Amino acid sequence: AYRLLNKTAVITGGGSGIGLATAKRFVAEGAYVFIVDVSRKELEQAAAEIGRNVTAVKADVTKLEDLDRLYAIVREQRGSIDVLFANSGAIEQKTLEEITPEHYDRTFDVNVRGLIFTVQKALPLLRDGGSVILTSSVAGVLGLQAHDTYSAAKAAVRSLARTWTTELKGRSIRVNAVSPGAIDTPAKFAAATPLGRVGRPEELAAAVLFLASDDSSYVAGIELFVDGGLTQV
Amino acid sequence: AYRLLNKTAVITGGGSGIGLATAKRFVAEGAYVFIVDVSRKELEQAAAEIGRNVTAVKADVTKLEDLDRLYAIVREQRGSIDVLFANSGAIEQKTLEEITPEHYDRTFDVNVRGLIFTVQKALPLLRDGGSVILTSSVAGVLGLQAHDTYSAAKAAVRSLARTWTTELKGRSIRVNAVSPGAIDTPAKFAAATPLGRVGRPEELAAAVLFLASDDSSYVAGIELFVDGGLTQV
Amino acid sequence: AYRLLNKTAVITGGGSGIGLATAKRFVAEGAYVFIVDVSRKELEQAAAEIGRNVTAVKADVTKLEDLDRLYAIVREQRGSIDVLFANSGAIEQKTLEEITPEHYDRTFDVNVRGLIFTVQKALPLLRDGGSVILTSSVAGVLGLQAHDTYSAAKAAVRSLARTWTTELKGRSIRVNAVSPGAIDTPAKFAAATPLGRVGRPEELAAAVLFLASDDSSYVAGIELFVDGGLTQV
Amino acid sequence: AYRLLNKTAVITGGGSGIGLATAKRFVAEGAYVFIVDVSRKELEQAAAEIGRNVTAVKADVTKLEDLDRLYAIVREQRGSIDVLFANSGAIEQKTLEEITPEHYDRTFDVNVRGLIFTVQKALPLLRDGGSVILTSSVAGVLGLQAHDTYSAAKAAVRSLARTWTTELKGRSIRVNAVSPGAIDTPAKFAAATPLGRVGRPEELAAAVLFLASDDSSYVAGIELFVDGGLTQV
Repeated sequence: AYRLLNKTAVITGGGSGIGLATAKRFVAEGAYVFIVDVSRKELEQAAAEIGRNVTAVKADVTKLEDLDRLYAIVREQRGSIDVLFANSGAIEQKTLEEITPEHYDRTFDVNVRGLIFTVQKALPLLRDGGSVILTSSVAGVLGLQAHDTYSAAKAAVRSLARTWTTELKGRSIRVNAVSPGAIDTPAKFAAATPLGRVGRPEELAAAVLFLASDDSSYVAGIELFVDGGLTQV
Repeated sequence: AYRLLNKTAVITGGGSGIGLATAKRFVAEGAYVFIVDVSRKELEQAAAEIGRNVTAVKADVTKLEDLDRLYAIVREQRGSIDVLFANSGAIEQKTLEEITPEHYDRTFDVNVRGLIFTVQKALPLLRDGGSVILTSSVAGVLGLQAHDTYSAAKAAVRSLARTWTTELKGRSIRVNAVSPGAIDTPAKFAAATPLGRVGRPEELAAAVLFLASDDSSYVAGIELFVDGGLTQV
Repeated sequence: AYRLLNKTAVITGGGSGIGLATAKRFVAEGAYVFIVDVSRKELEQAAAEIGRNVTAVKADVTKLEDLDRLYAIVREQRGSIDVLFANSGAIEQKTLEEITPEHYDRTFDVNVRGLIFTVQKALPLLRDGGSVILTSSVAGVLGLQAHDTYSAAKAAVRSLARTWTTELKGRSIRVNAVSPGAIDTPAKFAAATPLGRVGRPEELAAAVLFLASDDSSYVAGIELFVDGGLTQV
Repeated sequence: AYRLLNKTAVITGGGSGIGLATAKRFVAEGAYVFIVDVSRKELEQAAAEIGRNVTAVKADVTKLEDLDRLYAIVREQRGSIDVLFANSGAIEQKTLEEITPEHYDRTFDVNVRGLIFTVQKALPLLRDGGSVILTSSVAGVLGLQAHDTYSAAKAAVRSLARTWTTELKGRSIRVNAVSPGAIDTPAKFAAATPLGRVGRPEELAAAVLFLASDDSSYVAGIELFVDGGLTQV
């Protein structure tokens, strides 16, 4: 009944949207969860909503020193990590001719750099046999107007799942990417989507649970699309 | 606790290997299971192993009339299908120059023709919101010596999950393909596999469970690789 | 200037459309061409059009004996084959529920069976270092309404490039798939195509030329989409 | 006879390797080539090797002002660009745990940042109906030990081809990625490569030529693997 019973999870971008829904589903599956996000208020809100088996950590994942502090706290409170959901994502729309150094640095900092160090700094705490879920996107295999740097960064995220799969294999740590389509997070995607609707954060959390749990024990390096068929037809 | 509580599942190739493994896991999850295979004896053994909530049906899914009789039995005992796992596979190893018309016919009849019809005739029993999983293979994306027809036919399988995704969306039926790598069924594959081992049939069953269950509610038209990272790296 | 000077090419579906367009280009690049097709009239028109270095052979390539006759003619006139463009293809729209045994058989015969035996029976004639191009389709990676068997069969054709690449590597023979989008042969595809138009048969011929010629000597096993962007964005 | 007769090509990384191979082949095909790179010595040597119809321009394509300056020179000397080969590439091997912020910044600046601004700044000179080729890599779809950032950056590159295809379709500018496998540039990869050898730089230049020429006029948004079958089987 409790597919994650007594496992320790760390979830970044855990103050809202898909991170928050995964946190809630994880606690329901018997996990202890760390939610990590930038906004104090949102973390307090999110933790109260989760209500049990949860520590909230204020951290900007793009800042290395913030990650060291995160992982000291994790070390102190629970001692190790069974599941890491390295969830990050910020989309700013700009076409090629509109891109600035600035737009670029911010897109890649948040979507790639901070993901890379999130996972790097977590290695000393990851148990052998553990599971890492990277958030990529449908955008990482599409050519969408004005999504130049976002799509490119999320294709970078999916690649990291293959490299890490090779690198961490000696510790039996699985690394997989989840690639959400349109998720209803606080229409064109809905139009071309076979299931005919945006997905719910609940549905994305369920897909990450699979990747998190022993049910995906032979599943490694994959890109799991959770996009109601958007990219598959 | 029970992730297919009271759903009715149909599994073809249900008398052994991943079909049997899936049926045991499905019953564990509170589903009622129809196992379907060619051998009365194997089916009797299989049913005893599963032990409850199972009907065994002798059908050669490459024969249209056998599928008629299958679905009539399913219809009289349970009235509709929630999960159809259309699981077939016959592999015979011939290189291009060794291919006979009989080898071609048998390989495609069991892997493609029989699957098509299996799914066509399940249509009138399948519930709206139901889930259909097809058994593809990592061979469907690899260039493997002497696997000419089997690999070709398994790609045909993965393609059908796309077309069916588009054709059944009007009914909310999700169609997805599972692509197993090496599975231990009663070393070279294992050597190139990042998890470093063959998978257990129960690990394949678990991945089919995900597709079968509400956790995959926003997943449609995918190829789910269950191959320890073989095709991913 | 003459990219295929003194090369012997065999082209199936040679009497119209992409097959004829490829023959014409292959002739203008200095090749000696066999066009193979079922209709005498079309072949005579085609040979007249091509105008030089061409033998037209009336063969149904789904028939093993028509292939034996074809290749005895190839062997006696030109000896061995530098380039085989095993271009097959026919489509009939039927949804899953409309699928008949006749429909499936006819689709798989034309699109897969004949293609396997075409390439099988060319083996003793293929020069070492020669090039085999298969016609697949964008359909082999899409979920198109009512394209069930045509798409499934084209995916199979793409898979044969991979396996054949492994099997004939000893003889340095490259096998690659070409996947056309919409080609103009005497809107909806054109609507979703970035280039905003259907392809000319001449453009597909140019892509096949590339696989045919030395320019692609390091390219093997691939699926070259020629669809003005259809499957890529 | 001359496939780029009087076309203006801009090639970055043009002082060595596949850049230089491509410049040479392009001049053979009657183009006027600008070779762009960091080292004056290397540029001078490469310009003498090519021999005719070439300007060498010293530039760090990671610097916006060096690019403004490149395009001023191109604008003055030739007025417009028909073919842009945005070829960039630096690899340094580091495993995840070895990654420094500096290792990360260098890989992405060169392989991605530089690439974006290269094409962005080419836009006012690019003729309508022009052709843009981006160098990706087989690394972009593999999990190779210690290739974390390079493979990731190369997957970003492939994505950009998709996004640009959509952004630029209004001008009929085609954008495609070439993904080299192992290339002999001044055994492990040969081992898993169906062709059984490394690719020659001339062979990569031929493939880029295809993308640059009118033969690929209906080809957009693709990843063209030129890797002897490495990623295809």
